[PDB]
Amino acid sequence: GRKKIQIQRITDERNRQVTFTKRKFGLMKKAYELSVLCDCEIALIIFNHSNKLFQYASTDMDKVLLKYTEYNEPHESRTNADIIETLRKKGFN
Amino acid sequence: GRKKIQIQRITDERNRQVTFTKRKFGLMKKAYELSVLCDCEIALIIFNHSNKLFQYASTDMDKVLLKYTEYNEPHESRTNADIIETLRKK
DNA sequence: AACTATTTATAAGA
DNA sequence: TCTTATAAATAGTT
Repeated sequence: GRKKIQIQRITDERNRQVTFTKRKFGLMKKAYELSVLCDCEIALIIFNHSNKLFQYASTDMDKVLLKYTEYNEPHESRTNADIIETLRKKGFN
Repeated sequence: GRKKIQIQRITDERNRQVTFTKRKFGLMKKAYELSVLCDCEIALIIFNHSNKLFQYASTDMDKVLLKYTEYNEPHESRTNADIIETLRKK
């Protein structure tokens, strides 16, 4: 963008809202591209800072959530901590 | 990337898994960033081509899913077809 | 398992 | 909303 920003909470409410709208779309777009390219079924659930709900599902949210409940095998599970750990360990590329 | 690619299913089993691994991480990194910048809680559930599960949540998947089931109000709900439509305008 | 040039995303502007 | 300069992700090659 016009300037480099640090990843930390945006304190200006107006800025936070504009950024949320733009970046939410960008995330759904990336989910869309991954689902099509790699034949993935994806659900994304977002609650904003006011706990308003925003959702996306490649095809069918109920289908994915149900598959999730039925899953009975160990699987990759990531949190923000894990992402940050990947970034600490990973090269600059 | 070195070249623009069409958004269509990759049939190269190998290219598919390579692309899957990198873009999965890219999506989760963008989720992380949105969660911090805008003070949001985010969950991602992915079943790959083999129906294997991969999940992310900013803090706690259990919490997000519980709150989702409780949610009563109308809210935005998008699918692939909606995104494709938005992209027609560009 | 890495690098790099390019496409794509987006921060600040309009 | 958009546009547009600039940052970030990633396709292809290694």
